[PDB]
Amino acid sequence: ANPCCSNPCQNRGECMSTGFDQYKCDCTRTGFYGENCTTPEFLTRIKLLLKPTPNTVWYILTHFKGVWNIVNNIPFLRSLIMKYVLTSRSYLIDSPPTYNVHYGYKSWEAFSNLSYYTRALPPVADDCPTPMGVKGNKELPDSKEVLEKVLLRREFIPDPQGSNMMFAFFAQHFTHQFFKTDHKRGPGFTRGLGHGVDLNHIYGETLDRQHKLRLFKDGKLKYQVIGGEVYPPTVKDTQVEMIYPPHIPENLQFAVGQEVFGLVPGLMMYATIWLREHNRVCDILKQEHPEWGDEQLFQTSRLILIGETIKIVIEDYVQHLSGYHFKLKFDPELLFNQQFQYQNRIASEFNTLYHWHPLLPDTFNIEDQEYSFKQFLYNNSILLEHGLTQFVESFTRQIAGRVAGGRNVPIAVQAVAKASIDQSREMKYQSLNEYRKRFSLKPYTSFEELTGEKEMAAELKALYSDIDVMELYPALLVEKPRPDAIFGETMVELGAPFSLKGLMGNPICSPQYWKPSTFGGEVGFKIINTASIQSLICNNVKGCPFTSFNVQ
Amino acid sequence: ANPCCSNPCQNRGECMSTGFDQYKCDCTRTGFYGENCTTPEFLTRIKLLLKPTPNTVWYILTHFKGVWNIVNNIPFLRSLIMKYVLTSRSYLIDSPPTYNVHYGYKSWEAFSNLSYYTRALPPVADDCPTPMGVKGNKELPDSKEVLEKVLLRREFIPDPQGSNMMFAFFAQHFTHQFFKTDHKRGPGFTRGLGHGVDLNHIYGETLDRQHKLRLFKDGKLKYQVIGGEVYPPTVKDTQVEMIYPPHIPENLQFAVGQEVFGLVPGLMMYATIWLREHNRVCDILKQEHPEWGDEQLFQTSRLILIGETIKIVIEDYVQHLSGYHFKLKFDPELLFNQQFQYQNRIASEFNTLYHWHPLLPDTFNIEDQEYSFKQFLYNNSILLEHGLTQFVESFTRQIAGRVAGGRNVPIAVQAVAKASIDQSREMKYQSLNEYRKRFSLKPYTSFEELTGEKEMAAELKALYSDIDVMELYPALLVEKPRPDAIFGETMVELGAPFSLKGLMGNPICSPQYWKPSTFGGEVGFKIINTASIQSLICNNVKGCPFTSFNVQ
Ligand SMILES: *[C@@H]1O[C@H](CO)[C@@H](O[C@@H]2O[C@H](CO)[C@@H](O)[C@H](O)[C@H]2NC(C)=O)[C@H](O)[C@H]1NC(C)=O
Ligand SMILES: *[C@@H]1O[C@H](CO)[C@@H](O[C@@H]2O[C@H](CO)[C@@H](O)[C@H](O)[C@H]2NC(C)=O)[C@H](O)[C@H]1NC(C)=O
Ligand SMILES: Cc1ccc(Nc2c(F)cccc2Cl)c(CC(=O)O)c1
Ligand SMILES: Cc1ccc(Nc2c(F)cccc2Cl)c(CC(=O)O)c1
Ligand SMILES: *[C@@H]1O[C@H](CO)[C@@H](O)[C@H](O)[C@H]1NC(C)=O
Ligand SMILES: *[C@@H]1O[C@H](CO)[C@@H](O)[C@H](O)[C@H]1NC(C)=O
Ligand SMILES: *[C@@H]1O[C@H](CO)[C@@H](O)[C@H](O)[C@H]1NC(C)=O
Ligand SMILES: *[C@@H]1O[C@H](CO)[C@@H](O)[C@H](O)[C@H]1NC(C)=O
Repeated sequence: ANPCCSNPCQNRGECMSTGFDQYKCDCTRTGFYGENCTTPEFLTRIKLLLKPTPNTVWYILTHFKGVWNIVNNIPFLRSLIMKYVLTSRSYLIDSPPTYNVHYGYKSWEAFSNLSYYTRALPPVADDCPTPMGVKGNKELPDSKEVLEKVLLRREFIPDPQGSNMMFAFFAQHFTHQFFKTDHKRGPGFTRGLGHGVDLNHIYGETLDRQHKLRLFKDGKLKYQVIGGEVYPPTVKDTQVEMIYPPHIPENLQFAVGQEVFGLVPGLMMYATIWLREHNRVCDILKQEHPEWGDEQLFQTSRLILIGETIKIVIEDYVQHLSGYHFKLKFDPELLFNQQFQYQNRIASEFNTLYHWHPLLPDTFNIEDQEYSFKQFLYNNSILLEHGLTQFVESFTRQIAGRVAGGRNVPIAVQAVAKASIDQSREMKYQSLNEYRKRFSLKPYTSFEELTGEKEMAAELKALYSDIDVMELYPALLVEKPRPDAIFGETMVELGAPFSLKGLMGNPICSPQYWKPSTFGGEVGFKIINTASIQSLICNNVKGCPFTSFNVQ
Repeated sequence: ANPCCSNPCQNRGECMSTGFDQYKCDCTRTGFYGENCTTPEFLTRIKLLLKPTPNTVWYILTHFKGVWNIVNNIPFLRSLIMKYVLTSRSYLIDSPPTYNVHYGYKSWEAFSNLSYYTRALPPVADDCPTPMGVKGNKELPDSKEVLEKVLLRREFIPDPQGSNMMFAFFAQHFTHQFFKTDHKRGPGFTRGLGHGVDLNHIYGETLDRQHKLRLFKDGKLKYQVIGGEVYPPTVKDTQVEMIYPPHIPENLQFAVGQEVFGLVPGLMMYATIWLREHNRVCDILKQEHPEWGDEQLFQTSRLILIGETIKIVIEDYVQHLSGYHFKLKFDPELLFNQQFQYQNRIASEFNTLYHWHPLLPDTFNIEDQEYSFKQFLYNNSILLEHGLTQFVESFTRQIAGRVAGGRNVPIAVQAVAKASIDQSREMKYQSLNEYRKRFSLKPYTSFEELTGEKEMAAELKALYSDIDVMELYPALLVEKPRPDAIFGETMVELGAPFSLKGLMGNPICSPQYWKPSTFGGEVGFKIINTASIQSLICNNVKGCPFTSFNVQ
């Protein structure tokens, strides 16, 4: 019924109904005009020829390594390029946010209600004839069939980029502070009202939860010592609610910021490391400020660990998966002379892109042991058995699975991979090509172009019939990977804008926050600016084991 | 004890303790250096000579009326000047926000907790020897003595700018959507979690309250017809909670967005006007969009009334009290090529500046009646008796009191004016001169310089002894007024940055929102851009009575 169901407006134009069977496109500041905003203005036509393809920019950044060696050592030039990286990506994000799962039009409810994930593209109207709008059949192909044919893992396909389990669990740990779906309300809702990197997975979402976790001495968080090693406190000691099976002994019920981090020892490993990092920073700040109280020591340490997290994510984590030879740089000053909104709203699609199920291995290999999913889940006894040192060394060695390329989703999490499909449909997501156009990508003309091969493409064509009906999430996992890369084009070109906007949109990156006094002086400021995944492990894990996000 | 108690850092430098009796100033991006950030850099020294005094800029804007007549009709030039107005003011505001009543240092608690008013200046630390830091005596002068000597009204002093009661009640009505002190928590807390112009005083703060107020037909709000006139619904009919004395008849207990607007008929008058405006806009939008449902009609009308509100505040309301001959302009496009944060956090100080107690008259003169405070309070029967038309005509005629100049606080509200003083001390406000310096003003060197006279100045000197101890709030009401103006310099130079930042910081002023489709097309967009305090009254009040923010 809705005349906008066909998504007629192009180039980020906005569609509005002007009757029961008529519409109008708002071409304001899109650079285009005409009925569907497809006729480019003069300046627009120029940029279309100048601006390079994303597979060209990716090529430049991931090749000419000898040239980048020169550029990386020229601070002026390095800053110039990183500046362009930050600005060009964040331009794709609406800020302040617009739509959510319940509003395909702008409204104060959509803006003000922080319980929603926001949406980069509006939901398909409920009164639309087809799930994608007007194209396709009355119902999308069976999600179980999509899963089994092109998603489920036959043989384990390792990541050619060499991403290890330190990378895998970091991603899971890091993103679970702003991906906290409120399953009581629905998949389009979140419990992470900070909508960013606030480290609530360490300190707790609520003030009540934070105080139960705090020692209230020297700004530190509560902890316990087991075998001479520092571990998180227990549920019994702090009364913070955690998610554990009833058969789990209460001395193994560790209490941390995020309630689900008891799920896997890999998450509990990072929770422990970050816990130690907080208290380490407390000691350092106390050395500098003996006149400071517990409260200021805590708050300043939290701001410092936020800085470290963003530092590490940009210069280690993102640096790895991007495959760039350009040396990425966390420098908030790069945006001080730029137009930039220091705010963020977590997008539903960003959460969907981050469903990296194929990343998981078939077994979790710690030391000489090889644990199954059943043995690994909710089993912190494994962590106490081997220790953090053995955990880091083992996870540094074990490679992770390739995400793009198809058929690499471990069958142990098939219900989870199917939920992504189902829930994406439940949230009325628009098609793959709609999202590609939204982020300046050309639509795929065939399933073969999408997969880069023949077999899976044929399988998908039997299911979806039309390429313009192809869903976003399963397309990410079967997409033709970039040359020896872990991802396809869609994953990176869509995800980077959400990521960098979330990282740089943090208030500590703003000019009034980004100064030594915010972090207790130059000493605390230096902790942020010299942070790395290696130094994080070195300072907090016994023996200072070598670590990295790739296998050696 | 705290080495920062003397507020040693100048030019918005930040003070940090480096020991029990030592400090360090963070001079980052202040334009100054040295121990106290008092030594100007070269570029800074230039601007100091170039940049004009606020009492000179005010002079230019409020004089040379013949010249402004030419400028106002040159769209390029008018836009250029309004641009500078918006940018130069908003630069004084920290955005994202920093301090609150409980944090004199930056912290994630201070940033993330929206229940706090933010603070333009940090509170004086609790372990400071004197209430202002180090200067003055152990305790500030008795607030009752300050009140009775230089604040309380002897003879009614009318506003020379001709501000009427339409202005007074507009101010009270308008500001009570973001000044909603949570008295359960303390004076530094707020219930207005939107921290801006969201019109929650019309639509309710919570979703539960909004749905009780809505008709769920044609996007409209519930209403009742009394004597052929449209008035708000009752508490009994809608079950929304309002604040009323137990003796108030339930047919007179009107239910509106703000729970306190039953307090005075002046507020209920505006609540009724805006209620009618929402339903009027619903009719217009329904005419254009018969295919729209109740929800979209409601949401779009709300965004439109938000636009009208900002439009009226800038071009009628602010236009009046500013005294400018320059024609102010609400144009979000003026900031599209500028650096600006589309966000806002309501400052405690802005609330304190807005305690315009001297504005109130001695009686509320409606038609041929003259009501006392006792008769006027909680008496909506007055509103039904005379009607909206008579209210508008009467309030347009009745002049309001001068705010600056001293001794004009009506004794009927002395308990409220005393509370303003006491709560300011409770929230540990810094001195008047500290806040003047914060907003680029020179400190007052004497009480005579502050008041511009002799008698009140002597009174204050006996109470405060030192000018550097003089409090902010009572200083506003006794300050030497600008020539034939309602305010002194401090009130305007401090308030204008808070005001304009809140208005333009609204998400509908952002480039992604500021387009016709957001407001249902050009017809709705036109409503915002042609809104005025007169058109608001003309469209919604029978007879289209003349109205204005000044007496005729
Ligand atoms: C914002 O800060 C206020 C003040 O600290 C918090 O209110 C306190 O909440 C605790 C519960 O954890 C109560 O025991 C205190 O009595 C409250 N104090 C006051 C003054 O009300 C509030 O919880 C914080 N809000 C958020 C969202 O964290
Ligand atoms: C944000 O939106 C959600 C969804 O509309 C609101 O949750 C609803 O709240 C009402 C109460 O007013 C309940 O009757 C519904 O069952 C809730 N729905 C869901 C899906 O949870 C929520 O209240 C909104 N948040 C705010 C702060 O207004
Ligand atoms: C779904 C997704 C997409 C891209 C990235 N990172 C990334 C990338 F893979 C290439 C260039 C820049 C960035 Cl920020 C990430 C990881 C991250 O930035 O948090 C996730
Ligand atoms: C305490 C206070 C100070 C200044 C103003 N308005 C105002 C003014 F009085 C002069 C110049 C610009 C502006 Cl925005 C106002 C009114 C307002 O904008 O809400 C209140
Ligand atoms: C705009 O799009 C509609 C539907 O997508 C199409 O039928 C029409 O031809 C288009 N108009 C143009 C391209 O001018
Ligand atoms: C948990 O891990 C330990 C190894 O430390 C193993 O012995 C035990 O069987 C595991 N528990 C389950 C339920 O698999
Ligand atoms: C800085 O301020 C302190 C206290 O206000 C003062 O004692 C000191 O002399 C100042 N230092 C300067 C102005 O260099
Ligand atoms: C309320 O106003 C009416 C006039 O409409 C007046 O007669 C009455 O006395 C007032 N009520 C009180 C309690 O003063």
